[PDB]
Amino acid sequence: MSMAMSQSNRELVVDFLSYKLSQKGYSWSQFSDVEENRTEAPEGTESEMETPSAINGNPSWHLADSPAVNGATGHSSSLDAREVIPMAAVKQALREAGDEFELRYRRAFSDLTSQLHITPGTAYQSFEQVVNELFRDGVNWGRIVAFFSFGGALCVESVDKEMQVLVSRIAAWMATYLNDHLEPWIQENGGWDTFVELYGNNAAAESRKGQERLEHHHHHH
Repeated sequence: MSMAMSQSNRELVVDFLSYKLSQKGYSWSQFSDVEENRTEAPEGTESEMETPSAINGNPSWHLADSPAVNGATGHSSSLDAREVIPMAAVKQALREAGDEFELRYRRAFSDLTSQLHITPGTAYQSFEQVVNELFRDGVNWGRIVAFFSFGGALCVESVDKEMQVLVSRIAAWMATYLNDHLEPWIQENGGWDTFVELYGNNAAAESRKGQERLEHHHHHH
């Protein structure tokens, strides 16, 4: 029992909005939607300490003689985990999947965005309705990839002109809909791994092709 998927639904909704914003040049870090890490960066945690410059009664003693592990090495080096696999193949998988969605179809994203109109005021209300129709078929794999390019493009629709006041809210909507709706079906129908094997393609750049031509069927037969 060691599952959780903490940076698999949120980190993903933000990796798609940032990747798209890159095509335009904007950056996701430019906004952040947070408070400079920590509570709100109150200038009093690191790079300042709370000691004047001497205060006897503390000549850097703190023991300084631990048994290597535990005390020094432990808690800051021991414990081998590597942070497991947070996604990686899943991220690049959505990247190439976006190119396979902006070639045919045409409609679909134009209708969803038509029933929403992202702007100063909108929220997860209307976005939850249209998105509902998207997964109303049963959370299909093609419905998840299309849902990434739908909320993604909509995000750049506001940040494209320096209007991230609503782009952050867009990432929050896809986050609750990807962990409380697309997650249960993503595991009940295989898992983010199998889906990566479906569309998430590393970069074979071959696909049973890319080799001159060989012989469609012999010219002389």
